Amino acid sequence: SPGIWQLDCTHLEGKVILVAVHVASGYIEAEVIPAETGQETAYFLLKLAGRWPVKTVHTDNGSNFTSTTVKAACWWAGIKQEDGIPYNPQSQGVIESMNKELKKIIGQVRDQAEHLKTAVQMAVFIHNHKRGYSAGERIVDIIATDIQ
Amino acid sequence: SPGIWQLDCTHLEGKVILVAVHVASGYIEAEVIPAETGQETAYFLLKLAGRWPVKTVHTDNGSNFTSTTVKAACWWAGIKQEDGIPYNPQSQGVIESMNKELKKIIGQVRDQAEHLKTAVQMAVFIHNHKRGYSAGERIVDIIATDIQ
Ligand SMILES: CC(C)C[C@H](CNC(=O)c1cccnc1)Cc1ccc2c(c1C(=O)O)OCO2
Ligand SMILES: CC(C)C[C@H](CNC(=O)c1cccnc1)Cc1ccc2c(c1C(=O)O)OCO2
Ligand SMILES: [Cl-]
Ligand SMILES: [Cl-]
Repeated sequence: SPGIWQLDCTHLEGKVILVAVHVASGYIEAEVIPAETGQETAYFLLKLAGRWPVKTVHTDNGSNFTSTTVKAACWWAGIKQEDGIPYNPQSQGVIESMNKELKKIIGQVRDQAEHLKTAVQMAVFIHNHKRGYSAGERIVDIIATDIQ
Repeated sequence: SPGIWQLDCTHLEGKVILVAVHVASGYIEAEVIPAETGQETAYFLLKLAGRWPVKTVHTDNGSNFTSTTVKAACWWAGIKQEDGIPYNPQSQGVIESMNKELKKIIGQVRDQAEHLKTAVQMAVFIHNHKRGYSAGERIVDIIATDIQ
């Protein structure tokens, strides 16, 4: 459980927002990309795995599950690539609610940033710091408990 | 101490590698940028602070210390912007040695990646996972101890 992440891809202003959620904590990392390609997803995963101990990734769709570049990145980084099928149906709703929450924050900061990518990073900040512990506090505690 | 980061800017293949080091652990985050501008540094700091609890940043040079965009990002993210003057002279050497180590890793992976930005992220991964604890383990423990 401390090593499990879920990929999530949402759309805003004609651009794509790629999100990784740490399932146990609700902590996120996100980036704006022109389009969701295997290459972009692969690069995003390399970044993520160098920063947190990523053991398993539930991919966001079949295309990224199939992509040879995504598979190469998962091999390189020692990540077990799994499907993101919501065998527990509440998983879909939780992800959907997070996407709505994130878009709401983006709208609230949108004026403070010229570029969407900046607004997204502000939204990541606000999400991870929101309290009662924050997602940022929870991910650290979960992982620290695991090491020890 | 758990909230203190140091910025570091090094050069390779005619491009700029911007690095943030968590001083107490040796954990790093890095990005390739065309050139070190206030705007790029500001954006990098927004990303960093959404992901880890950044309380203080020792800026890498006077230009970034002075930059109004960097100051705006530090204000936004609740970061205390400080100088990076090595009042303890061993600080310069430690940073220099890390830059050499990182360039060495980049050279060792350079063949596995078409693009420098990819090689840099692979180097971040290898640095943070290198064991006796790893930098990734140390940053988590330090921060977890602080919350508790
Ligand atoms: C820290 C925040 C409060 C301001 C900072 C500077 N922007 C403005 O002053 C501004 C505000 C409103 C309208 N137009 C500009 C945001 C920022 C930082 C770095 C970047 C950016 C941006 C961006 O504006 O997207 O783009 C890529 O590198
Ligand atoms: C996971 C590694 C092992 C391979 C992966 C794909 N590259 C190759 O197969 C390859 C290797 C050597 C020469 N030409 C191609 C690397 C990668 C992933 C995502 C990206 C990339 C790159 C990149 O190659 O820089 O560029 C931005 O998005
Ligand atoms: Cl790690
Ligand atoms: Cl945080």
